[PDB]
Amino acid sequence: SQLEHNIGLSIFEPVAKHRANRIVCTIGPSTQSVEALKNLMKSGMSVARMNFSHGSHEYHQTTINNVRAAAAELGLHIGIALDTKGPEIRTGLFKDGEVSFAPGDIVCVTTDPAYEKVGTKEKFYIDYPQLTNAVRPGGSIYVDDGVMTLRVVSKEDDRTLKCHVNNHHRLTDRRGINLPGCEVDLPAVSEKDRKDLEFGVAQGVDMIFASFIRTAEQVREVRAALGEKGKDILIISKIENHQGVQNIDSIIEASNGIMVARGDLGVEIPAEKVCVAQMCIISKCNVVGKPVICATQMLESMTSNPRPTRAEVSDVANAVLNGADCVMLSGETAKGKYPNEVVQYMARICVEAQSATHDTVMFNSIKNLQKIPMCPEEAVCSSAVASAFEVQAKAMLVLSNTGRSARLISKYRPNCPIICVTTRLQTCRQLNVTRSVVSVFYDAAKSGEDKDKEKRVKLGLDFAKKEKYASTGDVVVVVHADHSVKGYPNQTRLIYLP
Amino acid sequence: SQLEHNIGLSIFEPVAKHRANRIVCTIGPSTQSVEALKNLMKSGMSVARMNFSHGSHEYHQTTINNVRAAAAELGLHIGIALDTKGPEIRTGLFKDGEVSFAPGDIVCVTTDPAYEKVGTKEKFYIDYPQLTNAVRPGGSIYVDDGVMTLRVVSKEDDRTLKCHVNNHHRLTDRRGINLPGCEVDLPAVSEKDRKDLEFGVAQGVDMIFASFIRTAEQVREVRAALGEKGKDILIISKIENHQGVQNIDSIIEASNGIMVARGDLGVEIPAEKVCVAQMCIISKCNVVGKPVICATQMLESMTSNPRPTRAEVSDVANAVLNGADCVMLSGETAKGKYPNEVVQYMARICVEAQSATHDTVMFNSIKNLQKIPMCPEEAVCSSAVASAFEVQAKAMLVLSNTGRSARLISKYRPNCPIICVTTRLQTCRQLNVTRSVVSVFYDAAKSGEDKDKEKRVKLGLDFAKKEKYASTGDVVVVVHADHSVKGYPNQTRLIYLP
Amino acid sequence: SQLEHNIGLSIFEPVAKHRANRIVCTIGPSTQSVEALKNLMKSGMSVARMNFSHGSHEYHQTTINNVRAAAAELGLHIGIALDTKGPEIRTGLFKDGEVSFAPGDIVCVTTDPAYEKVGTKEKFYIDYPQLTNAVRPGGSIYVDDGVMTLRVVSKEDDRTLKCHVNNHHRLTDRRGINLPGCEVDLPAVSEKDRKDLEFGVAQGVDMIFASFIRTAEQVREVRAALGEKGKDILIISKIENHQGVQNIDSIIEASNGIMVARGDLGVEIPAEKVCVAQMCIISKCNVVGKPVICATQMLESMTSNPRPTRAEVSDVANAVLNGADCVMLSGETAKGKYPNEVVQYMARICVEAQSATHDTVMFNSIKNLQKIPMCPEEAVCSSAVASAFEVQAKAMLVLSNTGRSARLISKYRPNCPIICVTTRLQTCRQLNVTRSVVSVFYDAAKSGEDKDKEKRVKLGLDFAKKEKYASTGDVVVVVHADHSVKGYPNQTRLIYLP
Amino acid sequence: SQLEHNIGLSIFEPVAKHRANRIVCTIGPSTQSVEALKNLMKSGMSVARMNFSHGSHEYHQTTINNVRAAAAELGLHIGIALDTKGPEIRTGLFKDGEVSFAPGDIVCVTTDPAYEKVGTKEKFYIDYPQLTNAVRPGGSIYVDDGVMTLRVVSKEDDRTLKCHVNNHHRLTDRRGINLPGCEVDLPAVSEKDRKDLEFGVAQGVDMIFASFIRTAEQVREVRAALGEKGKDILIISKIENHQGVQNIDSIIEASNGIMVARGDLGVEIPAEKVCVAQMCIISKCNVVGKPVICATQMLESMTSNPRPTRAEVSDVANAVLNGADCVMLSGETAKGKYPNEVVQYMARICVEAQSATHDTVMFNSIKNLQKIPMCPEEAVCSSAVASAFEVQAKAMLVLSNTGRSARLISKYRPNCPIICVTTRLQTCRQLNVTRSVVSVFYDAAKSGEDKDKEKRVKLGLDFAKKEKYASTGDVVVVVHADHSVKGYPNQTRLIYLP
Ligand SMILES: O=P(O)(O)OC[C@H]1O[C@@](CO)(OP(=O)(O)O)[C@@H](O)[C@@H]1O
Ligand SMILES: O=P(O)(O)OC[C@H]1O[C@@](CO)(OP(=O)(O)O)[C@@H](O)[C@@H]1O
Ligand SMILES: [K+]
Ligand SMILES: [K+]
Ligand SMILES: [K+]
Ligand SMILES: [K+]
Ligand SMILES: [Mg+2]
Ligand SMILES: [Mg+2]
Ligand SMILES: [Mg+2]
Ligand SMILES: [Mg+2]
Repeated sequence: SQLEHNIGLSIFEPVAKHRANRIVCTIGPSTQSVEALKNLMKSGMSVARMNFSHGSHEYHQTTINNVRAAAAELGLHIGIALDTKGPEIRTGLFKDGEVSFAPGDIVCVTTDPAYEKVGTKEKFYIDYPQLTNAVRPGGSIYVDDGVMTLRVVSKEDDRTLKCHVNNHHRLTDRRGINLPGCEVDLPAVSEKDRKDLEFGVAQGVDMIFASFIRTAEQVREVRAALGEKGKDILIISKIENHQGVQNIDSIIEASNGIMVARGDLGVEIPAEKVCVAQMCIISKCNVVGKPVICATQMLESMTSNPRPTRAEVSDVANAVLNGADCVMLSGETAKGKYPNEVVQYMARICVEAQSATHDTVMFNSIKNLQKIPMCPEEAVCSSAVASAFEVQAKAMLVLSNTGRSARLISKYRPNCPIICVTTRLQTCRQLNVTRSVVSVFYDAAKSGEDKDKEKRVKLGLDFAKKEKYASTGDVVVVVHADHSVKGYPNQTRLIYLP
Repeated sequence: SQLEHNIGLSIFEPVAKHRANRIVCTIGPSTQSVEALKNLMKSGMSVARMNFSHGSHEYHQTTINNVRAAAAELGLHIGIALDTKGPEIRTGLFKDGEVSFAPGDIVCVTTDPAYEKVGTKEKFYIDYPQLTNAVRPGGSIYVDDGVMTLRVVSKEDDRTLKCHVNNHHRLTDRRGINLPGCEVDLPAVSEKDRKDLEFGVAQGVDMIFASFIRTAEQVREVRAALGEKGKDILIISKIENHQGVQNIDSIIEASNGIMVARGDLGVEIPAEKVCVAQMCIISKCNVVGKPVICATQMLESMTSNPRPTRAEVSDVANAVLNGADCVMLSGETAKGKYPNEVVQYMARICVEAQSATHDTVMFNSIKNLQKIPMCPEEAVCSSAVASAFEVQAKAMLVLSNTGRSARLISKYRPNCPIICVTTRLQTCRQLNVTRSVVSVFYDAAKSGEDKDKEKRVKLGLDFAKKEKYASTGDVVVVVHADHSVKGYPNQTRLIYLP
Repeated sequence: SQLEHNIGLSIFEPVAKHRANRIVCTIGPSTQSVEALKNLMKSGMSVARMNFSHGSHEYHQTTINNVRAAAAELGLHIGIALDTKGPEIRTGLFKDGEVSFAPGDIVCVTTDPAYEKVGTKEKFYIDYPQLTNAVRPGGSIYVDDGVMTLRVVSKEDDRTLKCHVNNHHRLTDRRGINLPGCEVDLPAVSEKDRKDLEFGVAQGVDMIFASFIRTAEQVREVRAALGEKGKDILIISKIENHQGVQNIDSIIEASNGIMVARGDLGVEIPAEKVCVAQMCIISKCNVVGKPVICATQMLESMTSNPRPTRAEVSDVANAVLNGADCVMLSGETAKGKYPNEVVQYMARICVEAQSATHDTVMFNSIKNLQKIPMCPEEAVCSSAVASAFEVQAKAMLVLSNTGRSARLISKYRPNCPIICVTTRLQTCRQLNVTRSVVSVFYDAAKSGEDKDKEKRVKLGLDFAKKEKYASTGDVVVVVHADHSVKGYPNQTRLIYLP
Repeated sequence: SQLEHNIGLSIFEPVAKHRANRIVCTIGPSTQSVEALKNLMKSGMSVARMNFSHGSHEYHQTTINNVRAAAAELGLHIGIALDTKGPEIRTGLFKDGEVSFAPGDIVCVTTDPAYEKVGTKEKFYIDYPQLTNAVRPGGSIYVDDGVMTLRVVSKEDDRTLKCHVNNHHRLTDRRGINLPGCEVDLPAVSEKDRKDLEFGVAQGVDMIFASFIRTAEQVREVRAALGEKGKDILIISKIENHQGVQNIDSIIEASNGIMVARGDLGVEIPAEKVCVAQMCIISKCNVVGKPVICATQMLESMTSNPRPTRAEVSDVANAVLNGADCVMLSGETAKGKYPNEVVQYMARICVEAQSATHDTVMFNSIKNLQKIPMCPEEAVCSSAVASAFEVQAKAMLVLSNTGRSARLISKYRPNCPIICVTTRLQTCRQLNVTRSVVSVFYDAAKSGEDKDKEKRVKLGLDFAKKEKYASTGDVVVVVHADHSVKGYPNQTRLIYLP
């Protein structure tokens, strides 16, 4: 039982030497330089997130170029993620850059763009033109991470609502607006999003973090916007409203993976329900073996402080225990004072949680929920993980070209690294969102077809030695096809390192 | 499996009506007035914590008086806890009252009291005489609640260590010292702590939260200081350093309950290991059936902000899922801007976590770790809880004078309220740290001795109906003694409410 | 696991002192005398079976009278069971008392009663008048425990079939006939059966063993034949054909209990399938808590030998491990040379199997299959058994008037005796088919109403002492109602023997 | 749970097509002819047992020759087992060649060889010199295969016990003696046994069933007698008394396999304890993965009767459910009237029991008791079986030259056939005692060394198709070494049949 496992835990034992979970960092002013990015990589960053809520294409081009230069210097494969603006709603600007409200202040909010730059305490702009269709008298408008609420007193006209301010707040330029419980009808892919996604494809990004995904059909709209040239780019659907949570099964089935986007989610639904959504979404992703990312305010106070709070450490550890492949940083790295330190903390917390995880509970719970008969490659991958447990293997090695076989091994949650030898650089980069996987690139154009697998297996066993995963005489579990079969792995071998 | 449980969770279903977990609030300038306390109680405070690290006896007397007046006004039984200052190691003073250090600075730290009042960049005093035995070259000394760290380079003589400063910091007079991982030998009760415990006994406090408990012998020393007149006051031992963690079994044995005191703990041991200590300590307390409180920075940002961060919500939910009876607020209620709202959030999060808990998993895991044969009262209590699950009882009812039988039922983690009819007001107050229990006072001097239990059972069943735990025709599981057994309950009955 | 349990088994440990399983003995020439019956009772007989396939009412009256006299002498409550003839088919008599057949012998079998007494190798009688409707050319007639088969060559006329003998056999008077795979349409209650059952009621038998039960509706026909005066007599349905096995669920629901009647069953279905039927039927009875009896050839060779074969010992042990309440003897006691010894062997084997049974596997497997919410009396009885395990109780004590509460405790398979204090002698007798139960009669007409349960509880605790189940200072789990509730037990107490 | 499994069984569903368990038949006058042996083989005999307790070398040579001629005619590989006479204690002779005893008779038993030829009612000889050390006053001596029992009253001098006769019996010359529960010290190999083992080695028998193995040292003595030329012959140790049971772990360790020799065992230990020994020994053999045979009186009544009793059917089914690889026939085939029919019944019962077995329960229970880390070949074999369950493979295929890898796969109890391609005919014959395995011989002298395994794999897959284990498009799990590893299999593959 979990209780019996817990009472045997020790703070005095050595922790795992090899970190299984992965860290996604948002790039901004703190971290955009090649130097900064190198230090982030050294600190533990596996994926660079570009937040296309802000910044021009030129700004994000700099991010892309600098990430690639930093990664090339260090010899790493680092994923690059494009996080869409999506159907965001924001206020306009304010006369002065700031305005302050007390409870009972009556304020008009207008969709009329004449007011965009000249917001005051009496009247200001919101950039959602169908506002007065979406929110009725008696309804509420959440402003600025849901910190301030307005009650809609009346509809003055088609462009204007008269509102009652519920609480003290200092409102600044371009804050987020949420309208939970309203019929908000904005596209998953705006014209702006479409241009962003075409930019991502042109520049060869590895994955999209698609904002406010509500339905499977919206996932398909993102995939269509990516086009023929973008068909291998991962779509990670961000779940950040009620309808996304409701439609989670069909969204998971359509997507390559999921982000629990807790910022918007915890304004769209009652903040205390986010914990239940998180547990449920992560476990549903684990069961089907798709990567899942926990996001938002995980180490928030380290934006200004050199150490995290006790709740923040707990939050990161528990996301890992819940079963998340990745954990994410936003403002902590984009604009924080301690971007290297926050990533180093997050990496130490991941490792402690990984080391406090029962070896085989996930393996058995996940396997017990699969339909029998399995496909042969899934019978091979699940039984390979079982054999790694039985022999206490220090590493597994899998040949994967698309990533599929590495993700299938990772699904069964081994307690050792999964070295993936792959023939595609993009697979190297995309496998950064999958727990345990460490990628090695085999250039088949340069080195030959390797039909009998020997070159790639040697490359991975040499990597295992070099990286100090294992040494001579250790057993490694090696998964790939035999000499005939094409398209999937049908074979598992146990090999002693030479 | 936990995985299978998680994938079946819904954010859409109604949550439990009756909150099982309990909230400890620290009282301070935000909360000391009778009116503030009434609001805190309405918001969900069960125990008022006085932090005797600060404030005079006169200040805390006001808290005591105000808590009792507020509780009497609302007809509630509210626990009052005295949290001791405890032992401390501090620096001496510094010339000009401040000194600034930079990384790489080499500083001698001395236990020679000649240097107590004249610390410089070169050399300063620490008031712990065993320092050069406690910490070895290569070890660390932390200064100012962990903010500056020194590495010990060498021992110069039996009173002097040469140290390497790790980071920029400015020290002022008499800053706190922690010796992480080191065996420190300081009395359990200071002369200050004695006067404070004498005050607590005289004023009739319900429990002591005893700081920095390192051994079972220290618990016994606190117990001896409380003396004959304080023999019924609970001792809740605060685990704050590696010794407390290492000696946890014997400490739990000597104590009435445990606090996981994460503030000091996460300075004494690596911050990332606090999660592991927490899980281990909570589960150990569950297994023996003693109350355990999770403390410190749970909803910290609500000191200033009207909503918590996403990490904070998850910290509270996970402390409840871990198995904690109580969660605690410190500066959030003592000095924060939103003391009622923070308690209300904490209550709503507890309820969500409770509603997400698998009914019978804790019950079974706890029961499976008990030594067989049980004592008769524990067999009775554990089988009473089993019967509550089998019939879907809406409440249980137990007669307990000392609290012991109520805690024994709570140990088995029913999913319904445990109504405890007691003949002692202090037992009502003390049972506030125990999950699920709601107390009703039976005045035996007023109503008679009730040898056949019937008056007390009637009071309990009337209370269940009035407080809307159950109505006519519902089953309640009722635990007490038969007509001849004394000293413990040997009987369980299923009764339909008339 | 069972495997892990098995490898820990020892032949060198003491066995259980108190036998839980019960033995049903068939009475005949070996055992009908008062003396013989006393020795059978001393040896371990709990139920005397009268086989109404043979013998007149006067013969069976002698059995009834002699059982009662023997039981009165020894102060025992012994059940008396009436096992119906039912829809049996038999041959007639043969010229000489015997005839011998070789394979290929052509023989006519006739329904014409003119041939009843004068059977020869050429032609003989079968007492089923619709024979030539039931079995077609190409069909098979099984004769004499299915030892000899005839292929039906042709229908000579409405009274006569011409048959081909398949194997060597010596046929004697009045052997059984089976027609598996035929539509045989005989009543569950013939006119003969009706008179037998009215005799059973008039003479106060405890239970009917109803032969060849095919459907629930047939169980209801037996209950109707028993009439107003027979409404409390147990009906134990014997499962001995294909259709009985098919309809097992509805038959179990209609009956008080089941016998796996393996003699006919293993001719009606392929003999090797009987093992599967047995396991399935016994487990289905366990799940609903109705008594189940394993019958036929369990110790067959002891009919003539003073020791059983290795297969026979195994058979008895495995019936007990399968979960059977009772095991039965037929010819072994009815007509055997060693009736006392065979019962003594059967009792020793029962005890060894009981002692090799994992304490709690049955309890947990049975409980896990029950629907929640339970009725209160079933929550009480199941949790009482759990408390007996937790305290290692040496006995349980239940007040039961109908038997229902004793059977409900026995359903959960405690490892200690269940002392049942009952107000009806017939309940004492009927509880002999329920595992673990030992009955004590409380005569309420003589001793008083005992509303507060104290007289009956004292009677049972005194019995526990006298019979050496427990002694002073041992804990007993005592189940009955509190002072108000009527109709079922709502209370469990743990009591130390005074 | 087993309970839940049982309630879902149906007698109506089709049974397994391929029988997993194996049948050992004793050869005698009923079965010795080539034609009788061919029929036995067609009926399901896998191993022919020669009982060297009777018959000359010339007699057993005929069996050997006839078994080989019959097997060659049918193209089968049939194991030949030599079952030793073993050690024995006997009485001396009696005057007039017989003496009759009655209960209460007092008889002196002596180890003084003066009395060897002149035993009387007063005094007779037993040929075991340590008798007065082995058995103590109050102990028992059994005479004539347990039929008469004496209680030892007192020791008269160092060679004489005074005994009390318990039952009527007539002794003739040199009857067997058993000393139940007593430590007996007799050589493992008699001078007779030596000549018999020499004959077995010279004639090329596949296994020895070694009688009355009491210790591991005795197994080693048998192994040493077989010598260099018999080093590949299996030793199956027969457990026949309490010493064998007590020392079972070390005996299993020294042996190739175990027989539960229930005839002698149930004379040496109480008959009712044989069930407990059987379960324990079978499970212990399963856990280490060595073959275990259940023996003696399994279908005894079929010596004379054309159908078995109900107890006999259940004994066979339960030996299979217990986990036995093999079941054995003795007098049923050696001297019975229905040798083919008894083997055919035994096969049909095995198949029913197999079909009633929960697929994966044995697999999981066995795997969970193995010490971790496993050796690589055992991880490979156990994960191969796991993959067979996950894909519902219809067969497995293993290359094994010694038999070791085939036994290792069988240890994990797949539900399908295990095709073993071997390069040794003796390995084909020896694998007949191992559940599920069907052997095919690869002639490496004829077809080549097959370093890359391809010829052997082809032979195995062609065999699967031809014997209708699997057809085109079915998955088969294939276990052997990769192209460089020698000494053991390190590789498993899932292959679709072409
Ligand atoms: O790229 P994915 O879908 O993971 O499939 C990879 C698998 O396919 C195979 C066989 O086709 O690749 P490869 O041809 O590159 O050797 C296996 O060896 C390998 O394990
Ligand atoms: O006869 P059954 O149906 O078992 O019911 C017996 C139960 O009913 C009660 C209460 O009605 O009997 P009683 O009145 O004889 O005391 C319980 O005490 C007893 O356990
Ligand atoms: K965004
Ligand atoms: K304090
Ligand atoms: K009958
Ligand atoms: K022999
Ligand atoms: Mg968002
Ligand atoms: Mg502290
Ligand atoms: Mg019958
Ligand atoms: Mg023998």
